[PDB]
Amino acid sequence: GSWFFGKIPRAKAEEMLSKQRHDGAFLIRESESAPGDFSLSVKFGNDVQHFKVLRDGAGKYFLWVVKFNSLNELVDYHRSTSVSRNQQIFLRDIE
Repeated sequence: GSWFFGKIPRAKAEEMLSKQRHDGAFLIRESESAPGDFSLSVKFGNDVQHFKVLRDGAGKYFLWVVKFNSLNELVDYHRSTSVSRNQQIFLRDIE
């Protein structure tokens, strides 16, 4: 399951992830018109929830609190740690 999709629409990201069989199924998309402005599109339960990945300076990526140097480091941290702080919900690969 290949997670990175360079720059595709918000409606096309919601259509592909709602069809997927896996709980936690995600893709990281770039926002349409804004360069270097990312969004983690991740299915939590049944709804595809778009958490904004902001950039601090050079090569840095922060959505939750602490910054993550690469987009692969942002994925592998929240694959075991929770994004939504109540029930534990993690990042799983697409079909």
